[PDB]
Amino acid sequence: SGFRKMAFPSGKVEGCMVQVTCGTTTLNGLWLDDVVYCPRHVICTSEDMLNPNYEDLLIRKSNHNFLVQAGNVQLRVIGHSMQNCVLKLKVDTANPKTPKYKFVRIQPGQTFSVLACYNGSPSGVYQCAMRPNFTIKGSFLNGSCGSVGFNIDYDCVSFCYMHHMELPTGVHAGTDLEGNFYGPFVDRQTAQAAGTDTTITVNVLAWLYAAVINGDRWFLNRFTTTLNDFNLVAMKYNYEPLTQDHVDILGPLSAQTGIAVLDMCASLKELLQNGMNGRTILGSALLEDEFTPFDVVRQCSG
Amino acid sequence: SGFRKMAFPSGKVEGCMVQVTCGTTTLNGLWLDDVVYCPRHVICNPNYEDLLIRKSNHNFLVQAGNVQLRVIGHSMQNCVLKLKVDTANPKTPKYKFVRIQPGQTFSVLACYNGSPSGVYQCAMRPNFTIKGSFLNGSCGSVGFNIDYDCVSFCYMHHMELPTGVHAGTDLEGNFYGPFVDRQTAQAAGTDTTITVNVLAWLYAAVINGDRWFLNRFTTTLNDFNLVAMKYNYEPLTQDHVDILGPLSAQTGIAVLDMCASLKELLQNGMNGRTILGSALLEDEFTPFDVVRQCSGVTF
Ligand SMILES: C[C@@H]1CCN(S(=O)(=O)N2Cc3ccc(Cl)cc3[C@H](C(=O)Nc3cncc4ccccc34)C2)C1
Ligand SMILES: C[C@@H]1CCN(S(=O)(=O)N2Cc3ccc(Cl)cc3[C@H](C(=O)Nc3cncc4ccccc34)C2)C1
Ligand SMILES: [Cl-]
Repeated sequence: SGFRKMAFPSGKVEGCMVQVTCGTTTLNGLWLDDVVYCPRHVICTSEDMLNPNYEDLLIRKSNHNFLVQAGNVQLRVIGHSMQNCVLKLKVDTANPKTPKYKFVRIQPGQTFSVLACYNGSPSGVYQCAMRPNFTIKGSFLNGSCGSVGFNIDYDCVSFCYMHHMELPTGVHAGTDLEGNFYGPFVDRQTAQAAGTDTTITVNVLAWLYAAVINGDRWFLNRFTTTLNDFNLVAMKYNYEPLTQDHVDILGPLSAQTGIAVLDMCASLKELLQNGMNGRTILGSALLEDEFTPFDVVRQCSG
Repeated sequence: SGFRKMAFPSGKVEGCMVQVTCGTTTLNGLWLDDVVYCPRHVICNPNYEDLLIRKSNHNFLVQAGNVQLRVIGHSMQNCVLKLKVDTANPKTPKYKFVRIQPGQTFSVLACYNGSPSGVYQCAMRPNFTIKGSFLNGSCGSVGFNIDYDCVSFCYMHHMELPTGVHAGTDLEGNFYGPFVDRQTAQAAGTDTTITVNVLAWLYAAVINGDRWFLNRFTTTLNDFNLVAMKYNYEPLTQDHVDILGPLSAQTGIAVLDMCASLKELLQNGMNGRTILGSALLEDEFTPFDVVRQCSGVTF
């Protein structure tokens, strides 16, 4: 029993965190085999950030301009290349602690663990989600750039996020491990702002199924709804549209609890209308959207 | 910016998790140097001295990854079984066994069959239970804090109570709370809110740019405690006020000034507003957790 926002054990990722320094800038790198991956803005000054020409700034650098530190050991840089918004530093030592891994690009609504680091040293681990507006509501300070997001289903670490920047509203933007940004963001200090955020509907529904599994049914009603009527209502509360794919994905939880997806949708419709009236659901007074259908099955069942 | 329920990096603890089997019961063990620590109920009104005397070393099957550790001795300390093994754990970190007080927080590495599955942050409730997330097979999972490079082990999971909350011991086998390790009628006492922790989280909200709850008012410590007793909040002591000093100086809001804001939130609610994305007053961040997360302390 119990339901917690649970992160993956961070050990496999801790053994990859290094510090990368170029001139006055110091940030985090991910050391996998003989390559260190880090945000390409490590080659920029604060001035450069307005309109940086990364190809021009990079061509002026040599291998010895990049200082890479793994614990108390300096790694030697023997090559460098840029792939989108990530700098790849070839080093002379393969990481002996390299876990089994994959680089995966996630979609909005997907969750992952973040190992927040400063000066190549891990300070904490937390669970979060890729928001529909492609930002993440993280907890990051100056120097956290290069911290990574991941999942560890089985013994394979799937790296899905690398931290690059903090937006004006305090939310965060970054790339997959191939350097492609999530969202319409650029690694440039420009007037860019997060789009209006919405609630991840399929995730709230999954969390309502988690409450049922844990013994809570107070929010259920005798009603059902069509998918289209549900979407017309949910859109008015800034909820993401629920697609047929979402309904399919919720099938296992629907079968385990005996509550049809569209009957759970009717309960969500009523919660949006009435609020909770002094009650909580799994210890929360708000509708939680940072647990996917997959996370619910993983935690409530094993 | 941002404020998350953050756990310590679990790596130093992952390298210590093993699977312990005795007969039909399988649970988790903590392998430090040449000893494996685990709940004594793995041998299971039980007379533990009588159940233990009937066991030999080879009755305990200890597995570290894909390797079997041979048990060469066994002894009991309170509600923890200590299994002497032939091999010292080469991944043993620098560590201490510490007993925590209610209100203190820690990270839990939840394991099943000696394999870590997740990490989460939680607090020792004033009623000595923890609101964790555990299933059958989670027994022996541990709670810890990291200070510098030293892992301070403070909790070992033993059981779930009827309300879905959890009970366990420190690493010396002494239970937190009036609980015993057996199938008997047990229940968590009436819980209270950790006041010093809510105040710390209110200081964290001010640091992150949320000030709607601040007011021009102050209060005496005694008047605040009279209001706190009415709302099932733990009494705030002068020690709590001292501990909140750094956060008070960083934000320019006196502790009793922040107490007056808390008094108003308890008496009137949040009125459709949230604080750090929460419609409830959060009490599982200590003053030290707030300073550490708003400063970036690394391990
Ligand atoms: C919120 C401030 C406002 C201006 N900057 S900054 O620190 O000068 N800045 C600009 C900038 C622009 C583009 C890119 Cl790709 C990176 C960056 C850097 C950045 O975003 N780094 C940070 C990443 N995460 C949390 C941060 C928290 C507090 C500071 C900085 C953080 C540096 C951010
Ligand atoms: C809540 C159930 C009700 C009955 N039992 S049990 O599973 O039969 N049971 C008896 C028992 C008695 C004394 C001690 Cl010290 C430990 C235990 C065990 C226990 O508490 N283990 C669990 C620990 N955490 C989460 C668990 C989740 C689901 C099952 C079990 C869990 C097993 C607990
Ligand atoms: Cl995805």
